[PDB]
Amino acid sequence: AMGPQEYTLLKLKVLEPYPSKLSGLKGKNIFLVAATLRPETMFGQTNCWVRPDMKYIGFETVNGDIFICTQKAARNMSYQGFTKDNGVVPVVKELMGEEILGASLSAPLTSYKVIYVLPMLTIKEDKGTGVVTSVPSDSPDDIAALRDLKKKQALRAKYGIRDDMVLPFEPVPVIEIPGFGNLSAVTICDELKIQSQNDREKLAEAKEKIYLKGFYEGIMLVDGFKGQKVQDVKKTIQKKMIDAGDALIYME
Amino acid sequence: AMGPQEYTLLKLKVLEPYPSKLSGLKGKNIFLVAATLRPETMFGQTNCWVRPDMKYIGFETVNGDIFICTQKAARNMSYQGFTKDNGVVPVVKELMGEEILGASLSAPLTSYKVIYVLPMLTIKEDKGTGVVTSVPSDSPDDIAALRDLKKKQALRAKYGIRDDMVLPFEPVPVIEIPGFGNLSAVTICDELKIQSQNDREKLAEAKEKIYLKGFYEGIMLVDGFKGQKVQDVKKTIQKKMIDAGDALIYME
Repeated sequence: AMGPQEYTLLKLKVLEPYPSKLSGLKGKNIFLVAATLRPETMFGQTNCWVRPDMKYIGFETVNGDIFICTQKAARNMSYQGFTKDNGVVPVVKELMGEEILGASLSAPLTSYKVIYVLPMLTIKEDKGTGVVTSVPSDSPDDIAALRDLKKKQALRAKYGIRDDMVLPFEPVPVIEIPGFGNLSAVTICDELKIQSQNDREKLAEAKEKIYLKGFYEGIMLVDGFKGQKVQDVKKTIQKKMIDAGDALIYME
Repeated sequence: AMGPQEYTLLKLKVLEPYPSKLSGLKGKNIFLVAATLRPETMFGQTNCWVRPDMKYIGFETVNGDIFICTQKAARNMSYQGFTKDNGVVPVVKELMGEEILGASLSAPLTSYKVIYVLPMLTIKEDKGTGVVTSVPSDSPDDIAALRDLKKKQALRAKYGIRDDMVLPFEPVPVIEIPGFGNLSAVTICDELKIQSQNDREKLAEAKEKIYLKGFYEGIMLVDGFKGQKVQDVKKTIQKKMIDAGDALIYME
């Protein structure tokens, strides 16, 4: 089987007003950084995910921009040209999930010109950058989570998150997949009747259906390429974000 | 994170003399079928892996060729165009690991014009096709395994396997990676002092080092492209095998 795998690493730009732990980095370009295998779906981003317990790090890259992700992810990045010297992570700030919750972000492609950082209680430091992408139109973990917050008020107030940052945000139709249509993620977790993020094995069965069918049988709804096979299009969307300086190839 | 991932599925052609469970399929084109993320290394194949307990299946594909892999893998394949009708796996033969152990194979690229199927005691039906690739020059699980047969002469005689099929098969240098050279897989499991296949967490730490370094810092030794970055070359080796009808894109 071997490794590593090719992922697309999006650059989500932390927008002024910065949160208070990043005050010392004002003036510098900061990006939260998240990986995905499905960049075609990235037109319908609603938010970010970050885990309150989990330790994050800000570190400076080859070109002075500074990324935020786990220190484990950074290390991996240092060994593939991301940093000025190989295997050298210049850490600029230690962090926590809480400490960047609610930060404003301009994420690429998405029609929402500004999206916010939201909490997710179970992110694993095993795979990934620790910052997770959110397209709930097509990813069943993401509606589960989004709904979950939209349901419970006290559970947002714990972390100090505004109605501004969650309620007005609707899944954006990106891909028409034959069986389930537009909000295909949404419409199966209804069929499967999922309540929480913590219905892990019901979610598993969701992902089973819609991930491959979406890729192989999906059809694109967004301007610039309507009626295009997800399959045929994905690579050319990846290259837009890279050529536009919005994403990088990340190997893991 | 999302899914599915892009793998390269090699087609390993079962060569006459067929094993006895496949006698009824004589005349037809049969391929054992295995996935990988590192097709550049596939020039240095020594064998196959199959698991005696595990149930396999032969099933017929769109073009009448018949693949051998797990019924679980086949299902996944049927939903991405591999079979004449979507989600319909015409099973031609049920099978077992034992029942194809020792079969002769002509696998693509590799300099060994004929390689054989060998046993591996712990393959998981979780990921993959159940039939696993073997390049022990650059994959640390493969020398661990392969070595374990060579030394245990009696315990390879468990599933009736001729010296012919093992002792003459040497890891073929494919990639020069700076720290460890040619047989870079080999030379770290020496450093880490691994004895069996069942040193799983020592192997883990092996894989840690050489997989990414090999990809990002590797350099190609094979004819047609010596002195070429693994990185830059991989995709163009994938397309050879596909264009030459020897491998397919497999999503999982």
